[PDB]
Amino acid sequence: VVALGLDFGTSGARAIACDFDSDRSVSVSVTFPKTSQNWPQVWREALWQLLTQIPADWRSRIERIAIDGTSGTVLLCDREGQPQTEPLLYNQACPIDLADLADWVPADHAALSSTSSLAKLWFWQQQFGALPPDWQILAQADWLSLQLHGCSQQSDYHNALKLGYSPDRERFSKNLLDSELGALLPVVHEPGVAIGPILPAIAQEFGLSPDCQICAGTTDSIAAFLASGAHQPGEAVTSLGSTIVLKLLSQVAVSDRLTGVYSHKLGGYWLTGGASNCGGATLRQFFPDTELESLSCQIDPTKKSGLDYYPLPSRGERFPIADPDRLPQLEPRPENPVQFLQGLLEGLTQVETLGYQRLQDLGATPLKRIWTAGGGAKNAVWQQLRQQAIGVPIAIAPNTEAAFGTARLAAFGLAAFHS
Ligand SMILES: Nc1ncnc2c1ncn2[C@@H]1O[C@H](COP(=O)(O)OP(=O)(O)NP(=O)(O)O)[C@@H](O)[C@H]1O
Repeated sequence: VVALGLDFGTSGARAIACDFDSDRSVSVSVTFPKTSQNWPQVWREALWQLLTQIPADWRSRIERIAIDGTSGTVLLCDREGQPQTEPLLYNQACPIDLADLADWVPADHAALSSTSSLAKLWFWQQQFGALPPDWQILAQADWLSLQLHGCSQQSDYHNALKLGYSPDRERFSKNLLDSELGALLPVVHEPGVAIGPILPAIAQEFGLSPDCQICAGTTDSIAAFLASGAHQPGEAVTSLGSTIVLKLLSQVAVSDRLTGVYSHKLGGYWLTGGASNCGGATLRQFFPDTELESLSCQIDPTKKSGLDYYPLPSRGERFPIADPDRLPQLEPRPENPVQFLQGLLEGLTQVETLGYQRLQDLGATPLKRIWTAGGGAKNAVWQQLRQQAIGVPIAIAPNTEAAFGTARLAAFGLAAFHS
């Protein structure tokens, strides 16, 4: 099958069209502006740009399309999907009383945060006073796929989670549904399932098959996990970027209030994980990348540095163990920078080790292996430290592009995530 994955991320958008029987693909990109007074227009026009940059040869063969977008980026729209106010982005928080939400979701639900879609919907309820029942709240992914299939009030259970959806019982609460916010809530499908065929006009315009299907979308983080291809419980993806982000495939849902850990449903499985404040930014505080390569190649990982660092960039850890007063420990400082770097790397290694072990201690399926992404993935000394301390096979993820994970989502859905 020839499938299209569309990735709308934090700084840009990428389209990856894949023929999965000949292992062939084309990838195009668009970079977002630094500022805009009409972000919906930016996104939509980026969509048309991406479609346009895909060769006519491919567009005619594409049978399924899916879209991932940033989590917590929502739009308030009329019944035709026309934005009625500025979007609230993923990074923006809302000044409200999370106790106003407790009667709508279970205790410690992931939607109980000032940056969640539900908090933003409530914020809009307060700001507008009363929201017209024919209106709708749509995640970025939702709104963009709506541009293709014309079916309003449609979302997926990845995006809908922080809007107050409960993927364990697969529903919004009756309280929330019967509230004044209920009428703006979307119908929630599984990521990957066909919502409807592409619009006739859109198909004509862009030389797409009028029989092409638009699927339910997902978030860019989950899409990144999908890029790896991991589908057995116990498999994980570690992102060694500016911050270390762990994602672990589990047979069981796990969560933790104080560390903010939660789980998304993923087929018959669950994707859990957590994000540390430690990461590559700490490394950046002492070495540029070139120095990281040159010095890391001088490290022998089979000899302990003697150093026991907690490589926070600044004060306060969020995961594996919450502690808003945790200070960076980088003492004592050896005079050899090779040894200092080794100490830092051992520290970050301990962060990943503790993180995964903690996820398991909360009930998650025991770790089977690690696929690695992000800036530190290529560092084989760091990788060695990690395999020593964790004790599972570790490799570089076969693919890490969110658009590719989304193309896989379009082509195969979540079928692989079942026993
Ligand atoms: N050889 C290396 N070994 C270890 N860390 C490295 C190396 N090269 C770069 N880094 C770190 O990689 C970090 C950048 O990670 P990168 O993933 O590319 O960016 P990002 O901001 O995290 N965006 P994302 O890819 O979504 O996580 C920087 O802080 C670098 O210090």
